[PDB]
Amino acid sequence: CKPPGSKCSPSMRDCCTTCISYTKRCRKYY
Repeated sequence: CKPPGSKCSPSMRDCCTTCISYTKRCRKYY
């Protein structure tokens, strides 16, 4: 998974947390 702050794909949610569909970045922890 992609670490927080990474760039991601919105419908893949391939981040370790969540993928911000607006910013295309990986969500914070909380």
